[PDB]
Amino acid sequence: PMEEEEVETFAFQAEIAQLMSLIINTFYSNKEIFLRELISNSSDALDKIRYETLTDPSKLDSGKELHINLIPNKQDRTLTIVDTGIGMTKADLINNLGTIAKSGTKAFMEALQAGADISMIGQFGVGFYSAYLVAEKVTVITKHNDDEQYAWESSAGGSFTVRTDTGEPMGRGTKVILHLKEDQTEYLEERRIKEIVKKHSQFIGYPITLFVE
Repeated sequence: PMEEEEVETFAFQAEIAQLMSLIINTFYSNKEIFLRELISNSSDALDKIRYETLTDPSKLDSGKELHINLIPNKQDRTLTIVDTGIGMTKADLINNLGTIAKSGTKAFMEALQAGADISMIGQFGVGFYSAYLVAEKVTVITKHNDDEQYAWESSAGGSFTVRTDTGEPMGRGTKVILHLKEDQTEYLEERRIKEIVKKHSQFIGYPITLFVE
């Protein structure tokens, strides 16, 4: 019958767009750290739902398992990071992922100019953008107990779109889908992924499972 679907296109905050251009158009050596950042974000989100459930157990109606799943897809060339954390509401997505200024962006771009390793990105509260070190496009599927499921997305270039997600329902949590650049396919390999996790994300307070096709 043909369905209609609303979309809204936003502009990244000025310094955030510059950061993205920087990340994307400059060569960096320690790119493997992008995974550490996404996993850290998931651990934070899982902590939030866990603590919230202490006072309100019905918050787990949407799922009780608290875990992280890594899903490499060699056909698609996508690396998906899924967590059953607190998730993001529409407002969270828009405010947290692009629209509101971050206080560490400036100091961080300054540091990279001077030669800092991108691994430093964590400290500055702008770690999510490290995803652009290996990905040309990033999709964020998210579901929060207080809102419907939403899909965030951008190939950078200064804007990102947000829409209600009519795709496969998640229950609760966040799914980061990385559409990897052609020269970054090593991150689809199970040996490589396990190497990075062992090296940088060993002390995660929740189980991580790697699903290999």
